[PDB]
Amino acid sequence: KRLFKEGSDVKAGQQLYQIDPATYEADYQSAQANLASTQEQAQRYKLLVAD
Amino acid sequence: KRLFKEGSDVKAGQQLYQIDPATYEADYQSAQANLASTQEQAQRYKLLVAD
Repeated sequence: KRLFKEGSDVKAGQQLYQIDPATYEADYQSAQANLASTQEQAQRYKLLVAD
Repeated sequence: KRLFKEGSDVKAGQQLYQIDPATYEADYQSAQANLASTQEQAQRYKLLVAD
């Protein structure tokens, strides 16, 4: 979408366009899934070397 | 060996006979090997449940 009227007044910080976030939003959620996983994995292993 | 003279005088605690000790000495060393093993195994696991 192009959410602004050609010739109008916009405020700095105002969304002017919207790029299809479909995949980006997808990769991001994907990434976080992975991190959530590995993070735990690590935190656990950090106590195993300890012993 | 039967280390005493038939008809002699013996003192309490005096060895009178000697049973062949080869395997006994062997089973004993064997046993100790095992213990040394399991013991460690346990002592370690005792700190793992702790965490």
